[PDB]
Amino acid sequence: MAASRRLMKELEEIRKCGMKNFRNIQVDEANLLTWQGLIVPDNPPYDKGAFRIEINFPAEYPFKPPKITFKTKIYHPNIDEKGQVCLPVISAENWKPATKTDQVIQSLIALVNDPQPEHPLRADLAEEYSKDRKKFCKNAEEFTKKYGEKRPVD
Repeated sequence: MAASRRLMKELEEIRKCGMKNFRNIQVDEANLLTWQGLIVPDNPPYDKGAFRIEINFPAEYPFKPPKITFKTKIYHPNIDEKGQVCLPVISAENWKPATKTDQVIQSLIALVNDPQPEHPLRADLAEEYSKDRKKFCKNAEEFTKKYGEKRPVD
């Protein structure tokens, strides 16, 4: 476990930096390579809840990009219905071993706040967004309230 060492300092650093848009950061003792927590967005209806995500960051971190999968249902085009993600931060063509969870997490928050209908995972969800953010917002309000994690009060 070389990766894990870096991931530990980087995690403590993350929380310290200001666990705001990213909270409930936890790491297992044995499987410390894998991360779990939630991300509190601002733009989409976070009042009702948040989005729980899990970042599988193997020992092979400097060999290959990690994967992320949302546990909670999503209505954001940058993620798939099975919670899967495809962002440049962990894209094969942009596999940078210099990247870390700071880049990953801030990506989700960045795309969950401000989604790119340019060419995301589900262009469709981006289409209904780009035609009418109001159904995106209201469907989100409910999606969050169905399966979104309970965001903290602070």
